[PDB]
Amino acid sequence: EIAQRVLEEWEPKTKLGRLVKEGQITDIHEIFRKGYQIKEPEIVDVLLPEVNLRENQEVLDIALTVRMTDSGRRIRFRVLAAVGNRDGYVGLGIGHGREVGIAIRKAINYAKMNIIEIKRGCGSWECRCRRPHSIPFAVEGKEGSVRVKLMPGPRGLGLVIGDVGKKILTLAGVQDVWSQTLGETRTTVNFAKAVFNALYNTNRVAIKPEDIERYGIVVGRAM
RNA sequence: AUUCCGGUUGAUCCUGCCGGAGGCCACUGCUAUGGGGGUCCGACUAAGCCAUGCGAGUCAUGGGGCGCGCGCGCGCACCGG
Ligand SMILES: [Zn+2]
Repeated sequence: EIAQRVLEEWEPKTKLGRLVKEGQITDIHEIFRKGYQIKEPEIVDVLLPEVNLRENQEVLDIALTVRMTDSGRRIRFRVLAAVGNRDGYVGLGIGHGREVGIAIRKAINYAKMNIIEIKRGCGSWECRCRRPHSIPFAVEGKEGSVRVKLMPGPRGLGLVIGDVGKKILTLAGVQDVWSQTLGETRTTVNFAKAVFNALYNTNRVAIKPEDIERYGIVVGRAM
């Protein structure tokens, strides 16, 4: 379809982009757990073509900030945006501009560059299935004054959390969760970053080879 | 649904309080077709005052006796329980 449409008019600037364009890197999971740097959004546009669909591109927050000069007030726009494959890959970005379209575009680019993969499972006392509809164990996240704690829930319990957390977890591929919070949750940037870090910290919990089949743990895409 | 949103600045992050948004009880405005079930209706102020009528009686196989009809049968009150 549009693979030859996105790959033909792109000239790589970095070495990872060249590796991807030649064809030696072929799956999304081969770019993560090395010390690789990602400085091109076309890498992710090639390896995850689904992040380009407009239904996977939630725009979260738009703010208008002012800088004083003796002439007048200089206005700037700040846009916090979210991107994600709905099967375990998420990204969060912030973009500034002298107008709104420039800021939105820069936010989506920086969201594509900040892509992470997460782990999923069941882990609940009340469901005990082995299907990756939630997170497999409770996790913590912090940002500024905001603290977030996520806990696994049973099937059909849909996303008991604020709306920013709702959208981020929906772009993550998670469907059931309980939550607790502390701090200035009315500041959208800090709440969003704390939930992002909570989702990241699923990779920081040590597990034994017997837990992967008890909780149905899946790393990245499922099936 | 183990949930958040608005408000102190030229703009920002915090603390902290006020408000919204849910449910139950009492008074109340506008409006109102029909059935069923139920442990609903002068409790909050004055456990303030009350006109009238009803809310506790029964036994004639405990006793004597009066009346009405043919010793018997019906009825009334009295003593007694
Ligand atoms: Zn489950």
